[PDB]
Amino acid sequence: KQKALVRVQNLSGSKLTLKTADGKTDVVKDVGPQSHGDREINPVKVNLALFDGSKKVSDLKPVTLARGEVVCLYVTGSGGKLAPVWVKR
Repeated sequence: KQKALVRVQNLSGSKLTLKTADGKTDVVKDVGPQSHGDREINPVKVNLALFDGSKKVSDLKPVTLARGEVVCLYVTGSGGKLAPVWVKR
């Protein structure tokens, strides 16, 4: 493929989304509570950040994507807080 495969894995008990911190533009679509979502994204620098509803949780920062690259963000829940762990496959 000519795009990178990016997944968001919600391992928490709260709805969250992967979007940018430079605007309202998102990164991965179709992500809800206790679930996951996929999105094919151009092989460019993409600003990653974890939001819970309208609340900014963590700034994961710009990452470099490549064609055919498969990655997945694993966000766990603990103590009422979220712990995003970005994993490359």
